[PDB]
Amino acid sequence: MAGPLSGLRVVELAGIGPGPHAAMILGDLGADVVRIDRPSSVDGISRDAMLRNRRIVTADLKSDQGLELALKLIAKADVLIEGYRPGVTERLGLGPEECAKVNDRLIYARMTGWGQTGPRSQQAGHDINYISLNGILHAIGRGDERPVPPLNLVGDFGGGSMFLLVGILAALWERQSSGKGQVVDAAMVDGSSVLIQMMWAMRATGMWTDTRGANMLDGGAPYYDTYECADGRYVAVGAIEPQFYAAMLAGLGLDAAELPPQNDRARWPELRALLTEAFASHDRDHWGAVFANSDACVTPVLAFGEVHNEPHIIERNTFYEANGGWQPMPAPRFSRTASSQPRPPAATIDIEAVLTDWD
Amino acid sequence: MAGPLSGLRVVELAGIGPGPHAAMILGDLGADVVRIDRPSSVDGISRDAMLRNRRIVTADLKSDQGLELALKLIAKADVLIEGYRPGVTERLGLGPEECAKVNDRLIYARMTGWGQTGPRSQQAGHDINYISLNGILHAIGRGDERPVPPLNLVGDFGGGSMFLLVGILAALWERQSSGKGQVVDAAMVDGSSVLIQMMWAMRATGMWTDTRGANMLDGGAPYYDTYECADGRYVAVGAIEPQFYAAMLAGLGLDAAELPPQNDRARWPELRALLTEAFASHDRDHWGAVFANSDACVTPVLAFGEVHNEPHIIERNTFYEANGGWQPMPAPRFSRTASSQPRPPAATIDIEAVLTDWD
Ligand SMILES: COc1ccc2ccc([C@H](C)C(=O)SCCNC(=O)CCNC(=O)[C@@H](O)C(C)(C)COP(=O)(O)OP(=O)(O)OC[C@H]3O[C@@H](n4cnc5c(N)ncnc54)[C@H](O)[C@@H]3OP(=O)(O)O)cc2c1
Ligand SMILES: COc1ccc2ccc([C@H](C)C(=O)SCCNC(=O)CCNC(=O)[C@@H](O)C(C)(C)COP(=O)(O)OP(=O)(O)OC[C@H]3O[C@@H](n4cnc5c(N)ncnc54)[C@H](O)[C@@H]3OP(=O)(O)O)cc2c1
Repeated sequence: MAGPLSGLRVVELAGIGPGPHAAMILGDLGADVVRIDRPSSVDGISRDAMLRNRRIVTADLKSDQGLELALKLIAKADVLIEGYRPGVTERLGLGPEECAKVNDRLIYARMTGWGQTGPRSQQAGHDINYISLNGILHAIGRGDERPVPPLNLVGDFGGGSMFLLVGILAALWERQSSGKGQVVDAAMVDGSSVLIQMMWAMRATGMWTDTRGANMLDGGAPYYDTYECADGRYVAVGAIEPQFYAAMLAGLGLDAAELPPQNDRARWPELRALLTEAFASHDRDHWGAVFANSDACVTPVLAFGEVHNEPHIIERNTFYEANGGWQPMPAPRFSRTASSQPRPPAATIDIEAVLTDWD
Repeated sequence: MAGPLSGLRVVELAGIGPGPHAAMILGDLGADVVRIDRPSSVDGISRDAMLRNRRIVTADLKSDQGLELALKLIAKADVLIEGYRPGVTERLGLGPEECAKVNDRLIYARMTGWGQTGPRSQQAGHDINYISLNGILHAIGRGDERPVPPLNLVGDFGGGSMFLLVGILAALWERQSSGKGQVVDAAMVDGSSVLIQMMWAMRATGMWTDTRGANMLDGGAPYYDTYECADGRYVAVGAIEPQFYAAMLAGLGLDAAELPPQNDRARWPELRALLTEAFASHDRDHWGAVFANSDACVTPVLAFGEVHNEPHIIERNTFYEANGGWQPMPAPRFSRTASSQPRPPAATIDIEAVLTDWD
């Protein structure tokens, strides 16, 4: 199995969102990932590409046999991932304490939104809920409108699965000294807060307000935002540094002497009006050509369906094809132990067959 | 130093955005993190809380002695982080090959937006540019308006720093059985693509469209969006599962028989108008009360300045007070080798001192 996590053994208690995304990435990087789903799901080969790089098995964990097979896998494995509410694994007899008895090397990885304790710890929720409580959601969107969710990118993945991965891998490093596993408690409300640590830093030194749409990086700055072009398509401008901004202005045909200063916030209305009219005078692909190879920090805003035609995407093999859709190749990349293309979702396997293969 | 990464040694070449954030999280979890900045940008103690859990040293990396001192640190370290354009460290004489001569065990971690090669590899850029190229930015915001940047959470951090971290830590795992370091190439355009793999998965199965504002998770769904309340503040609704959705409707006072089906997308505008009127009839705090302990997936949308007053935040110590104000505590959390509260930004210490300390 290709990639730097070759050798690593993972048991995933089938959940939704962050838990499977984390499991995917471990699989992506060479880990041997075994997913235990309930039989009343298992029903043909999955069409969910998030379930690549996996062996799937069936098992009623509420039964005594189910529980005991599960515990035979966990015994032989390096990592467990579960993303159920707190208390669920306990009551199945797969809690940390029960796992610690069959395998004290286990990294016991717990993926929740709210955490293991506290008033909200039993509330159902999704990404939008977890980022609503910690100030994030309120900061996303235009100022004249209600906040808009940044898909489920910030809570589920960036502040969720990815923190679970760091915890798992950090715990694996620790286990090199101590010879012992441990419990990783990854809550989306916490991960996503560390994810936005920059804003908390800026807020403390007066460089970020709580007003939505009035900061440097939320769309309030005329030089960090999207613009509509003549064809109704969009470009992105990210020209923070004065030298990049100057390069953008020159490409736009605007003399700096006619414009307000870049960071005179009081004249941002005028500046935005000027930039808006300039970008609106030609189509997206015009701007993309004008500014290619430039430090102007102007790029075309591509739709998913166009991404496969962008030279830089094609050339670095950011995507691969699988079953009527492109999918992202593993990230990040490794010089010596490269990851390989992901294996598609496979038909189910017997849990005994797995135990055999794992000795 | 507390945390699972006690005794990891990390040398950071100072840049902006993702490199510093990854360094921070390594520090947070107890790594020994030494950051080399340039003498000209450093006076007092840095007021950027992202520079917590670090020792800062200056060195003109363009001098012969700056370089020599630097290579001495790196020789004694486990990880090097650089976030410059490709070719920059090479010209300094700090490229992977120079480093591999003085320490074939080093994890050489390169944080870029566009990657190490390819047509865009020398272009300046920020978060908004990297997410414009791979379909992400186009998908974020309301349908009748231009895309809105999700701050810099998705490229810099979620698809940036966090992928650098997964790479550093996975390569440390690989090293334990190979005795060798290697190069980690973390490109924001790749990481953020894997970050959004769920949308690529859904798009392949006809469950996501490239139309903005028309999907389950982009704000198009009436049961996954924010709503304005009587007081002008917001709640988030995330009631995807029909049972949670039913619970929400009951607490709104809304008879499911009067309403269109939850997932009849052609009638979503009509459903939205009914939910809008209901949520608008009371203030945010009213709804927070009504739905506490509920699986209705309704939460108050708090601004940064209100987060310190939220019971669930306070009681889990998601934050600590520092500096000017609140900052996120380390994430994720560990049962045995627990992180400690971050150390504030250091005074710049002398690079020989460190070398003494590291032998
Ligand atoms: C509908 O389709 C899709 C598909 C994909 C989707 C992807 C993403 C999203 C959105 C953005 C999300 O936001 S993803 C984040 C959700 N939150 C959490 O993951 C945070 C922490 N967990 C929870 O809070 C969730 O569990 C919950 C909110 C989803 C609650 O769900 P429940 O259905 O109440 O499940 P519980 O976790 O509490 O209990 C699970 C029950 O199943 C039993 N048992 C598990 N495996 C079993 C097995 N193999 N055999 C037998 N039983 C099994 C457990 O024992 C337990 O049963 P009980 O408690 O009744 O004893 C949305 C998406 C939506
Ligand atoms: C202005 O204030 C803030 C503060 C905070 C900010 C936070 C976030 C952001 C936005 C959202 C971002 O998205 S952050 C991600 C940016 N992109 C990348 O990080 C991707 C990869 N790197 C790059 O592309 C960037 O380097 C660049 C786009 C910013 C390029 O800028 P350059 O300034 O040209 O820098 P280079 O990387 O090309 O080269 C740097 C030069 O510095 C020299 N030398 C470094 N350390 C030195 C030392 N100790 N001593 C002496 N010299 C040192 C190098 O040698 C190199 O020199 P040369 O000119 O010879 O090549 C924005 C934020 C903005």
